[PDB]
Amino acid sequence: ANPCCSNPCQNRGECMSTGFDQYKCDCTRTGFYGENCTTPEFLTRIKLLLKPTPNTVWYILTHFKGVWNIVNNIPFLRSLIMKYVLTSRSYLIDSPPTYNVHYGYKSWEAFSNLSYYTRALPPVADDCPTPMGVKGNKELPDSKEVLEKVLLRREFIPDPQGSNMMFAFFAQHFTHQFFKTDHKRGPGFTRGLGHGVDLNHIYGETLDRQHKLRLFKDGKLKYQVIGGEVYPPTVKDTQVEMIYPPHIPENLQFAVGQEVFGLVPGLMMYATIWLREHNRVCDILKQEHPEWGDEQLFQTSRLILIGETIKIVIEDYVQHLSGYHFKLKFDPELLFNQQFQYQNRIASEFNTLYHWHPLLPDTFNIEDQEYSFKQFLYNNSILLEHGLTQFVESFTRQIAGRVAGGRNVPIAVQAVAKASIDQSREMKYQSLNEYRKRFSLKPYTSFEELTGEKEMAAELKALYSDIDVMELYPALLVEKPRPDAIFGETMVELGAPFSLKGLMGNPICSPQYWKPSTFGGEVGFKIINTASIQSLICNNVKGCPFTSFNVQ
Amino acid sequence: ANPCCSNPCQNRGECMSTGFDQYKCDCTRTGFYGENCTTPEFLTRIKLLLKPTPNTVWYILTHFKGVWNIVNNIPFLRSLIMKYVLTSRSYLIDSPPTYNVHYGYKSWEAFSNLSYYTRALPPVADDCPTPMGVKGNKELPDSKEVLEKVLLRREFIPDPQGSNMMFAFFAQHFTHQFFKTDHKRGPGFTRGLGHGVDLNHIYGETLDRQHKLRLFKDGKLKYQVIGGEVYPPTVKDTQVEMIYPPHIPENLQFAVGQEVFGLVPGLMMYATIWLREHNRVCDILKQEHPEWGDEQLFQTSRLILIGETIKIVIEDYVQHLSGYHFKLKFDPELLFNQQFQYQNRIASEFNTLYHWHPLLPDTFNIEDQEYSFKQFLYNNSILLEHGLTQFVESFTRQIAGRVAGGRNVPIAVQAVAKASIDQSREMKYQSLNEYRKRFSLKPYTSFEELTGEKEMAAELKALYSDIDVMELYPALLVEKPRPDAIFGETMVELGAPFSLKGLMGNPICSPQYWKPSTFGGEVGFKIINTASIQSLICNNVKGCPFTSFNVQ
Ligand SMILES: *[C@@H]1O[C@H](CO)[C@@H](O[C@@H]2O[C@H](CO)[C@@H](O)[C@H](O)[C@H]2NC(C)=O)[C@H](O)[C@H]1NC(C)=O
Ligand SMILES: *[C@@H]1O[C@H](CO)[C@@H](O[C@@H]2O[C@H](CO)[C@@H](O)[C@H](O)[C@H]2NC(C)=O)[C@H](O)[C@H]1NC(C)=O
Ligand SMILES: Cc1ccc(Nc2c(F)cccc2Cl)c(CC(=O)O)c1
Ligand SMILES: Cc1ccc(Nc2c(F)cccc2Cl)c(CC(=O)O)c1
Ligand SMILES: *[C@@H]1O[C@H](CO)[C@@H](O)[C@H](O)[C@H]1NC(C)=O
Ligand SMILES: *[C@@H]1O[C@H](CO)[C@@H](O)[C@H](O)[C@H]1NC(C)=O
Ligand SMILES: *[C@@H]1O[C@H](CO)[C@@H](O)[C@H](O)[C@H]1NC(C)=O
Ligand SMILES: *[C@@H]1O[C@H](CO)[C@@H](O)[C@H](O)[C@H]1NC(C)=O
Repeated sequence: ANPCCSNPCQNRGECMSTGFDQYKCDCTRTGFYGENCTTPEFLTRIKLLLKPTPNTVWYILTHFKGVWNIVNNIPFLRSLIMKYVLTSRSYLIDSPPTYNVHYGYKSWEAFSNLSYYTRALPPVADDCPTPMGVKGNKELPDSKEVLEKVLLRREFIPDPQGSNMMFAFFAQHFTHQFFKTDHKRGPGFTRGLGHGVDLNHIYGETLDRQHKLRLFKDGKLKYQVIGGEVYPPTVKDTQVEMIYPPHIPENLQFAVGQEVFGLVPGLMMYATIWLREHNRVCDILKQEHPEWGDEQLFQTSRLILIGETIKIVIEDYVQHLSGYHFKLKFDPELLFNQQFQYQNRIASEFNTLYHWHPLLPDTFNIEDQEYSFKQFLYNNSILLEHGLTQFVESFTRQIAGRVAGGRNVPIAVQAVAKASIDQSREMKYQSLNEYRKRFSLKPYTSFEELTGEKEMAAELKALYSDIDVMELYPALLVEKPRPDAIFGETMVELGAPFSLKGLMGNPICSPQYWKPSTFGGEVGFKIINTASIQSLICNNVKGCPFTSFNVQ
Repeated sequence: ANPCCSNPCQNRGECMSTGFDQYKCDCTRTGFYGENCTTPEFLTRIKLLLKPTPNTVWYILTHFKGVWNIVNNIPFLRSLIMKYVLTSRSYLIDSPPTYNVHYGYKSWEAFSNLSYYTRALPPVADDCPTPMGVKGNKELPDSKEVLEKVLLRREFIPDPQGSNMMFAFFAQHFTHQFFKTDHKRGPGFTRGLGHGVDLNHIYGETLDRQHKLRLFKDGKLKYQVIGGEVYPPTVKDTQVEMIYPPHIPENLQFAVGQEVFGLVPGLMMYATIWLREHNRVCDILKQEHPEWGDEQLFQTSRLILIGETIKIVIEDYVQHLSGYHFKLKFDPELLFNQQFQYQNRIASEFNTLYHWHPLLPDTFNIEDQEYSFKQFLYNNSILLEHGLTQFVESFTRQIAGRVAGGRNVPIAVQAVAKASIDQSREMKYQSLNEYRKRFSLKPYTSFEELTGEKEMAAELKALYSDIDVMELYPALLVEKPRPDAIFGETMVELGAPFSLKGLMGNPICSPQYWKPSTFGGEVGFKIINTASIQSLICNNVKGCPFTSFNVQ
């Protein structure tokens, strides 16, 4: 019924109904005009020829390594390029946010209600004839069939980029502070009202939860010592609610910021490391400020660990998966002379892109042991058995699975991979090509172009019939990977804008926050600016084991 | 004890303790250096000579009326000047926000907790020897003595700018959507979690309250017809909670967005006007969009009334009290090529500046009646008796009191004016001169310089002894007024940055929102851009009575 169901407006134009069977496109500041905003203005036509393809920019950044060696050592030039990286990506994000799962039009409810994930593209109207709008059949192909044919893992396909389990669990740990779906309300809702990197997975979402976790001495968080090693406190000691099976002994019920981090020892490993990092920073700040109280020591340490997290994510984590030879740089000053909104709203699609199920291995290999999913889940006894040192060394060695390329989703999490499909449909997501156009990508003309091969493409064509009906999430996992890369084009070109906007949109990156006094002086400021995944492990894990996000 | 108690850092430098009796100033991006950030850099020294005094800029804007007549009709030039107005003011505001009543240092608690008013200046630390830091005596002068000597009204002093009661009640009505002190928590807390112009005083703060107020037909709000006139619904009919004395008849207990607007008929008058405006806009939008449902009609009308509100505040309301001959302009496009944060956090100080107690008259003169405070309070029967038309005509005629100049606080509200003083001390406000310096003003060197006279100045000197101890709030009401103006310099130079930042910081002023489709097309967009305090009254009040923010 809705005349906008066909998504007629192009180039980020906005569609509005002007009757029961008529519409109008708002071409304001899109650079285009005409009925569907497809006729480019003069300046627009120029940029279309100048601006390079994303597979060209990716090529430049991931090749000419000898040239980048020169550029990386020229601070002026390095800053110039990183500046362009930050600005060009964040331009794709609406800020302040617009739509959510319940509003395909702008409204104060959509803006003000922080319980929603926001949406980069509006939901398909409920009164639309087809799930994608007007194209396709009355119902999308069976999600179980999509899963089994092109998603489920036959043989384990390792990541050619060499991403290890330190990378895998970091991603899971890091993103679970702003991906906290409120399953009581629905998949389009979140419990992470900070909508960013606030480290609530360490300190707790609520003030009540934070105080139960705090020692209230020297700004530190509560902890316990087991075998001479520092571990998180227990549920019994702090009364913070955690998610554990009833058969789990209460001395193994560790209490941390995020309630689900008891799920896997890999998450509990990072929770422990970050816990130690907080208290380490407390000691350092106390050395500098003996006149400071517990409260200021805590708050300043939290701001410092936020800085470290963003530092590490940009210069280690993102640096790895991007495959760039350009040396990425966390420098908030790069945006001080730029137009930039220091705010963020977590997008539903960003959460969907981050469903990296194929990343998981078939077994979790710690030391000489090889644990199954059943043995690994909710089993912190494994962590106490081997220790953090053995955990880091083992996870540094074990490679992770390739995400793009198809058929690499471990069958142990098939219900989870199917939920992504189902829930994406439940949230009325628009098609793959709609999202590609939204982020300046050309639509795929065939399933073969999408997969880069023949077999899976044929399988998908039997299911979806039309390429313009192809869903976003399963397309990410079967997409033709970039040359020896872990991802396809869609994953990176869509995800980077959400990521960098979330990282740089943090208030500590703003000019009034980004100064030594915010972090207790130059000493605390230096902790942020010299942070790395290696130094994080070195300072907090016994023996200072070598670590990295790739296998050696 | 705290080495920062003397507020040693100048030019918005930040003070940090480096020991029990030592400090360090963070001079980052202040334009100054040295121990106290008092030594100007070269570029800074230039601007100091170039940049004009606020009492000179005010002079230019409020004089040379013949010249402004030419400028106002040159769209390029008018836009250029309004641009500078918006940018130069908003630069004084920290955005994202920093301090609150409980944090004199930056912290994630201070940033993330929206229940706090933010603070333009940090509170004086609790372990400071004197209430202002180090200067003055152990305790500030008795607030009752300050009140009775230089604040309380002897003879009614009318506003020379001709501000009427339409202005007074507009101010009270308008500001009570973001000044909603949570008295359960303390004076530094707020219930207005939107921290801006969201019109929650019309639509309710919570979703539960909004749905009780809505008709769920044609996007409209519930209403009742009394004597052929449209008035708000009752508490009994809608079950929304309002604040009323137990003796108030339930047919007179009107239910509106703000729970306190039953307090005075002046507020209920505006609540009724805006209620009618929402339903009027619903009719217009329904005419254009018969295919729209109740929800979209409601949401779009709300965004439109938000636009009208900002439009009226800038071009009628602010236009009046500013005294400018320059024609102010609400144009979000003026900031599209500028650096600006589309966000806002309501400052405690802005609330304190807005305690315009001297504005109130001695009686509320409606038609041929003259009501006392006792008769006027909680008496909506007055509103039904005379009607909206008579209210508008009467309030347009009745002049309001001068705010600056001293001794004009009506004794009927002395308990409220005393509370303003006491709560300011409770929230540990810094001195008047500290806040003047914060907003680029020179400190007052004497009480005579502050008041511009002799008698009140002597009174204050006996109470405060030192000018550097003089409090902010009572200083506003006794300050030497600008020539034939309602305010002194401090009130305007401090308030204008808070005001304009809140208005333009609204998400509908952002480039992604500021387009016709957001407001249902050009017809709705036109409503915002042609809104005025007169058109608001003309469209919604029978007879289209003349109205204005000044007496005729
Ligand atoms: C914002 O800060 C206020 C003040 O600290 C918090 O209110 C306190 O909440 C605790 C519960 O954890 C109560 O025991 C205190 O009595 C409250 N104090 C006051 C003054 O009300 C509030 O919880 C914080 N809000 C958020 C969202 O964290
Ligand atoms: C944000 O939106 C959600 C969804 O509309 C609101 O949750 C609803 O709240 C009402 C109460 O007013 C309940 O009757 C519904 O069952 C809730 N729905 C869901 C899906 O949870 C929520 O209240 C909104 N948040 C705010 C702060 O207004
Ligand atoms: C779904 C997704 C997409 C891209 C990235 N990172 C990334 C990338 F893979 C290439 C260039 C820049 C960035 Cl920020 C990430 C990881 C991250 O930035 O948090 C996730
Ligand atoms: C305490 C206070 C100070 C200044 C103003 N308005 C105002 C003014 F009085 C002069 C110049 C610009 C502006 Cl925005 C106002 C009114 C307002 O904008 O809400 C209140
Ligand atoms: C705009 O799009 C509609 C539907 O997508 C199409 O039928 C029409 O031809 C288009 N108009 C143009 C391209 O001018
Ligand atoms: C948990 O891990 C330990 C190894 O430390 C193993 O012995 C035990 O069987 C595991 N528990 C389950 C339920 O698999
Ligand atoms: C800085 O301020 C302190 C206290 O206000 C003062 O004692 C000191 O002399 C100042 N230092 C300067 C102005 O260099
Ligand atoms: C309320 O106003 C009416 C006039 O409409 C007046 O007669 C009455 O006395 C007032 N009520 C009180 C309690 O003063």
